[PDB]
Amino acid sequence: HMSRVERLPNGLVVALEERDFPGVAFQLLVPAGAVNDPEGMEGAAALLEGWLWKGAGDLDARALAQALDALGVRRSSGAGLEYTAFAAAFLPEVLDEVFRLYALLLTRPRLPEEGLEAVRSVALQALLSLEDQPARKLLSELRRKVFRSPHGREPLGREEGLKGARAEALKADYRRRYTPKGAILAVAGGVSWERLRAALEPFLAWEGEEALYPAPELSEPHRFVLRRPTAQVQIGLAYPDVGPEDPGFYAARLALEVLSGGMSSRLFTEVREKRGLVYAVSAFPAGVKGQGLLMAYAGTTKERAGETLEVLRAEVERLAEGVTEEELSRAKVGLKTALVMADESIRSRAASMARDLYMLGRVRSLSEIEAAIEGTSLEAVNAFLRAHPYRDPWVGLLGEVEDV
Amino acid sequence: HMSRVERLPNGLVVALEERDFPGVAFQLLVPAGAVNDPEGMEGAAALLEGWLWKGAGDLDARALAQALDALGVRRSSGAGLEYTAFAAAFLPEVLDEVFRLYALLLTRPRLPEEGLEAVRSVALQALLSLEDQPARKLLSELRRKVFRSPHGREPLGREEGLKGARAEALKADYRRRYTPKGAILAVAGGVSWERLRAALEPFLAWEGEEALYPAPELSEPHRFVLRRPTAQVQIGLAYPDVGPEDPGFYAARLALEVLSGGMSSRLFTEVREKRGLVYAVSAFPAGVKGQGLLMAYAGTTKERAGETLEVLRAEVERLAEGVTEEELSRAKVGLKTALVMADESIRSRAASMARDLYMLGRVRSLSEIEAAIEGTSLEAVNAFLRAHPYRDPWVGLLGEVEDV
Repeated sequence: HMSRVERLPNGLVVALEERDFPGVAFQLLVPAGAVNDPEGMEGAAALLEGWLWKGAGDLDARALAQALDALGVRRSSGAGLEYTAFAAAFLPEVLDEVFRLYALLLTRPRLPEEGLEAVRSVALQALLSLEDQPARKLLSELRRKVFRSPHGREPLGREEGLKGARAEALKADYRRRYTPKGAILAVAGGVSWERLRAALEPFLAWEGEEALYPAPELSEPHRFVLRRPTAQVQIGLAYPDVGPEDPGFYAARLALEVLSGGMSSRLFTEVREKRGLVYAVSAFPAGVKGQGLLMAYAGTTKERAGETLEVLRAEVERLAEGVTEEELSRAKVGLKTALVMADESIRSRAASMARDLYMLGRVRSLSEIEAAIEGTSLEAVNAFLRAHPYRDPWVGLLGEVEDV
Repeated sequence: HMSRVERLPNGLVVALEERDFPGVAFQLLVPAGAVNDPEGMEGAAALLEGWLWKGAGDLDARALAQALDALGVRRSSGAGLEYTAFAAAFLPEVLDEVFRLYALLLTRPRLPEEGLEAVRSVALQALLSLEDQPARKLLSELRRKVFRSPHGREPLGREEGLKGARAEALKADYRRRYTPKGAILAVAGGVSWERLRAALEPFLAWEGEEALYPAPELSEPHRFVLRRPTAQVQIGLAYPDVGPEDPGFYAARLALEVLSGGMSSRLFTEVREKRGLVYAVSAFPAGVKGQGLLMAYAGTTKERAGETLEVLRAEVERLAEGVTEEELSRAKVGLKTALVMADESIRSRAASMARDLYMLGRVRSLSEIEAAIEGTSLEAVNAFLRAHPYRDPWVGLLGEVEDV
């Protein structure tokens, strides 16, 4: 499997990975997200994404949904921190018409003022549900404390931002941020490059200015508490980490697999198997372009929260002492299996291609990644871990926890 | 793609779907679940599944996790309502050794009394987290109200059952319910039938009695309230429905796709797009072998809960009046696309094969399903919907809601 990438004259980056499969999937990233919402309009990208689906060209909201449903398009979309993602999957016979409708949605949305109040009401319910999801609530507050910059914002918005956003300001925001310069379209499946290029002709009309991204700025590490009457205390840790834009990435990814990648990993072994402190514990990347971040999470009772946090923090920070030959061997075979399984689906491959393009400006081949991981030595991992220890986390707790 | 199915001499049903893919996945269902937990030991199947992973043969808990991690096995397992499922994915070179270790886990678990207290503590945290998940909490209480029989039980157990379960009673329960008679192993991927059969030799030793399943028994429909200080009211509806074991299944599945299967569906259109009442709304099957059930869910504010419940209930019960030619056309293309995409992954195909075997005793081919759906007429769907209207739901609310 090989990938082909091109920048169209308007700046849209399009990538294709052809496969012998009667199906096509894409992932379209538009560079409008919470990170570049207008000041005082936290939630604009969430409102824009919902407002797009209220009609395009001659189709109103219901006719647009029917038109894509009549093509068999299985789809989802949503505004994120750094971009708004649109995912679609369909059979190859409807290729031309699917792409014509998505170009219409992006470049000629109706944006009806009547439909806006339904968009706003839906967005406010989505934001409200975060309050009933203590794990997600804690980690969202955690990233907000970590960043002084807009990279701390919640992708669902803020209540006052969603409530005060006015129609004409939102339209002006749409005309500014829904730009092809910085947008990425990644496609996988049973379509040739020539047939895909002909289908993208309606996208050539899309025009815009380069998308703005503020620089990341960390706060100073500190501990914070959200006092809530939950059944379990939510514990969250955040550490600066390397992300994909680092020559040490494969070493850090192998060390992360040792820390948290399976049943024999450090966190599962110490927090759950031996001590029985939690059902849920994990460590996972949670950063942005320009600032990687390692987040750790555990849920437990308030009686065990102190010991859980101590063990969790000890395991992350002990990683600097290195991993063993056997630990590393297991990490390489596990990641290989995960990579092969995540390559199987065209939907997940389109998503991976798009993130690679966003973060690196190129698509990494599966063969390149597997060989780089297999051929990362123990000494390389140990040396990286000594030079880059995890220290000085932000600490967040949500639950029946004391504070001053 | 063709499937081969055989019952081994001990009663284990094994199915294989060979594919041109350097990967293998399976789904193993063991017929121990909450539905046949011993009286007073609600949670036994949850304890057994966790206790299995505390060692098998000469391997203790940590050595067992390392042994499977050294093979690159990506895996998950959990006790459900009707069975305990074990899922694994790995590359074909480790086939023989993976299956030898899973046969060891099932037939010669160590079940150490020392490890049991960690199993119980973990299971109690899992059950406790349900209290912080209002949507899941509501739907779990809903199914409990629907069934008088054990099909109402919560798969995570009950607090008193988990707390009082004793080691020797649990071992006796393991020897009774972990039986090959009723167990199902479904495999997909790059392994031949001959190589799979040789790998399953360690499973031939497994022996047991036929698994017991009580008959389903419904309660009488009624409304119940769980008063909780949540941000959103959780609304749940439950209706008797046909399940897979019905000649009307394809008609009902097409009607369900019209009701709730996408953006142009009845529920999304009326509850969300037009009225903006919710972010989340859905209808989905939720029944057991011998008793299908249709569940509907919506989350909203207490101010809108009355109108949301009215619209939700009206749309489900209005379905009896039929669907249109266009609605049906869209449903067929959408389901076709979903079926083709759900067939792509060997992991999801192993899971589908196993449920088919559990519910029907045979594996349905993709081609058979697609043709049956494409060739279900409007008149067939209309006639089925008139003969089987959704009426008289159980109604559950969780939130700041009044009750008497």
